[PDB]
Amino acid sequence: AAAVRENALLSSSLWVNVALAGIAILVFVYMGRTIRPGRPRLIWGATLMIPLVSISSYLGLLSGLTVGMIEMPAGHALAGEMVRSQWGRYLTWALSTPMILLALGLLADVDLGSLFTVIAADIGMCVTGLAAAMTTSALLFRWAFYAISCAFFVVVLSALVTDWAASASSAGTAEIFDTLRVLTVVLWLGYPIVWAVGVEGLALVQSVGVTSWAYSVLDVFAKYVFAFILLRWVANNERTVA
Amino acid sequence: AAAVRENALLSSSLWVNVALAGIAILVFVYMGRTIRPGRPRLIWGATLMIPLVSISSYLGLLSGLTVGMIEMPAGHALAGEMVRSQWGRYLTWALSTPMILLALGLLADVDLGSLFTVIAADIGMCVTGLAAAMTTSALLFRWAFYAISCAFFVVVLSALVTDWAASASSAGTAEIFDTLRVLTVVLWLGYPIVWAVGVEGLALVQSVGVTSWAYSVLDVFAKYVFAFILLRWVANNERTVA
Amino acid sequence: AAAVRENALLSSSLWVNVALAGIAILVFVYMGRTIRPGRPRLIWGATLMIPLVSISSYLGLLSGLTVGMIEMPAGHALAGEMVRSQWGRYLTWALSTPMILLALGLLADVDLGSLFTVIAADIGMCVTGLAAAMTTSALLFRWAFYAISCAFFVVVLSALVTDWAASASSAGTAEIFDTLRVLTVVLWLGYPIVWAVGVEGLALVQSVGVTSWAYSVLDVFAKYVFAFILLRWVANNERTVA
Ligand SMILES: *C/C=C(C)/C=C/C=C(C)/C=C/C1=C(C)CCCC1(C)C
Ligand SMILES: *C/C=C(C)/C=C/C=C(C)/C=C/C1=C(C)CCCC1(C)C
Ligand SMILES: *C/C=C(C)/C=C/C=C(C)/C=C/C1=C(C)CCCC1(C)C
Ligand SMILES: CCCCCCCCO[C@@H]1O[C@H](CO)[C@@H](O)[C@H](O)[C@H]1O
Ligand SMILES: CCCCCCCCO[C@@H]1O[C@H](CO)[C@@H](O)[C@H](O)[C@H]1O
Ligand SMILES: CCCCCCCCO[C@@H]1O[C@H](CO)[C@@H](O)[C@H](O)[C@H]1O
Ligand SMILES: [Cl-]
Ligand SMILES: [Cl-]
Ligand SMILES: [Cl-]
Repeated sequence: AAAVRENALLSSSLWVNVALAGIAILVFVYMGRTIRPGRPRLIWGATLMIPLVSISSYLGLLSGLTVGMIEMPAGHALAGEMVRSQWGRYLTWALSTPMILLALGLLADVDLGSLFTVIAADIGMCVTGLAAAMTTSALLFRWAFYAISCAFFVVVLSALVTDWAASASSAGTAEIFDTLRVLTVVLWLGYPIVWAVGVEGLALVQSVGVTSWAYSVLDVFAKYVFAFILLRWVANNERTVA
Repeated sequence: AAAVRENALLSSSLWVNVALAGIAILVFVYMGRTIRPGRPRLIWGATLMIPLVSISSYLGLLSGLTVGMIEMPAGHALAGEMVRSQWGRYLTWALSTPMILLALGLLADVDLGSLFTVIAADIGMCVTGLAAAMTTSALLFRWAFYAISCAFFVVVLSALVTDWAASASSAGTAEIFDTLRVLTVVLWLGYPIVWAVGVEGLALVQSVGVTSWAYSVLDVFAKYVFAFILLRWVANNERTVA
Repeated sequence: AAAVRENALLSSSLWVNVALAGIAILVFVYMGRTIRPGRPRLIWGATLMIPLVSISSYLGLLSGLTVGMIEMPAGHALAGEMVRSQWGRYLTWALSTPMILLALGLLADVDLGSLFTVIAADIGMCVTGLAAAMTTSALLFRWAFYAISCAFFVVVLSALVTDWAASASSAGTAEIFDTLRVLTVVLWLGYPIVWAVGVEGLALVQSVGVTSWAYSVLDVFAKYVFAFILLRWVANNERTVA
């Protein structure tokens, strides 16, 4: 009907990324066999962690381990209903987005003070997003947590468009950093946009299947494709980095 | 009566810090507009994270997300009763007290070996404190976990009064470190004192409202005021740090 | 009978490590009184954290805090039954095995890029192992999570047998690193072997008592004895390290 249909959107959006993460793992391992030790191999190891965390996350959601029903508060578009929350996505973003930040930070050769603060701000972003999805008592707190999460996000992007970009400029990865950083701000902006537009925020799109697929498509560009671009440039520019 | 009264203590002690953390965020952002890039801006970014974690924590407790009832074991002063545990406080101390340690560690220019161990010992302190509050099976374990937590605390203070202080002495922040470190050991000693004296330990003070307010007052000095002192000295001593 | 017997295996395997961890703490503190500041004292502090995390973990399992019943999926050897899962072991490995990696990384003087990736891969190993034990919906996911965990394990061992070993060779701890790294790969291989052979995997050994004792014996060599060897060599080689 539309529950046949809704359950077919959900499972396919999970199984596709279990597949592509696994392939990405296999491709990145293959690519590491051609990379010289040093700062190259160190970026490769951090990058390989991105799809390994990702496949664990989708196995988490698929196995039911990291999914639950959350009752939506009054004034929510779906007030009084139990929607299935893919809260495992927030959990695993917490370990996967620092992996990305570690790769970008190694590439740009950022200072470690900056690295810790960004990864800390990034873990803040992820966790308050989880609080936003888990909050049932009042609609106000759901968006309060959303706004606070955006504040951490703003700290993460600010450090990239300034401090880390400056560091890549004096590390000789200035150009490749520009591309990944353009790619990071555009795709990462998609997630709070999917949150607001979709079932958990405004619920202008009410399918849990659809918003799940939106996240899954974002995961394709922000994890696997992003990672693939990084490694390819690295295997082609091993002097500039080491 | 006294439940009117008890619920008025609890909500005010949460809402006050949601307010002051938010103001502190606004004030620290304002203050960052005058700070030169380098080690100054890096201390500022770490410091700004302190009240952003704090407002998320109080929103967590206020929204009911991170509060539960814990049945107290036999021999507890309130044996057989369900007290409301603000366990969200332990959770968030785990992410906020490393922020403080990061700021103090950047300021003193500590070695990274020391930084990791302290933050690890500090996360140990926080987590076993949570275990102490969550344990229901026996009073012995509650204080066992308490004592172990104090052992991590002792590791954290030892590194500050020696290794990090020595590092600040050869970093030229020797004096400002002295003040913050005096301020840190005094206020941080308050938390295990509030734990023992209040409802969760000995329960010589049995109000959950009151012990919550005690923590909230400690949070005012150990997060916002502490942070405000750091930033002010930094905006006045930007050569010494960079 | 055999539940008298089974509950006697479980409690003794927990209480023995609460005892030996506590003794180990006392012995390592004593040993730190003779260690010179610098890279020596920094390895000592990281090492002391190993048994302090360990005693908290066993107090967690003993107090019932971090133990639950998991219903085993169809096709499991114990399909349809509730076995007691010592999931607290996975939780605490997550904070204790980075402590070990920190000590080995300080000793070998590894690069910080390598340190973060290994500790990240190691936390991945631990967490997906927990997912493996917690998964109830299907036997496939339990071993899927197992295989993914082994992939992180493989990343951790690879970095040790190459990158960190190379770093110890140019740090002068080349020899002591060889011994600890031989000791680490052998003992760490025991844990996924106990997982597969014991109640949670294949259940060729079905006692929860017995598999718990297997883990406890592994904890004796991989935490306390390992740590004791490190400190002894350090107190005897303080020039080579500093
Ligand atoms: C690979 C996964 C990535 C890069 C995920 C990024 C996720 C975010 C940038 C999430 C952002 C959110 C906000 C900024 C507001 C609150 C809701 C969130 C958590 C979706
Ligand atoms: C901003 C929040 C801060 C600085 C919190 C500090 C918390 C502590 C120092 C907690 C200490 C505790 C012990 C030492 C014993 C067990 C109970 C605790 C967790 C309250
Ligand atoms: C002190 C505790 C230590 C060193 C524990 C190490 C644990 C492991 C190496 C666990 C390995 C596992 C796998 C590789 C597969 C999945 C099951 C685990 C988590 C037992
Ligand atoms: C991007 C942030 C804009 C939204 C900020 C908070 C909006 C208040 O909340 C929203 O109000 C609407 C009223 O029916 C509902 O449709 C939504 O489900 C609800 O989340
Ligand atoms: C600062 C640590 C001192 C206390 C150590 C453990 C004390 C044992 O426990 C205490 O015993 C009392 C007996 O009624 C009770 O009032 C307390 O509620 C209980 O926690
Ligand atoms: C080391 C990994 C080898 C096992 C891989 C997955 C094995 C499938 O699973 C196993 O099948 C058996 C059939 O009865 C059962 O005895 C086990 O309990 C079950 O876990
Ligand atoms: Cl993820
Ligand atoms: Cl906090
Ligand atoms: Cl452990």
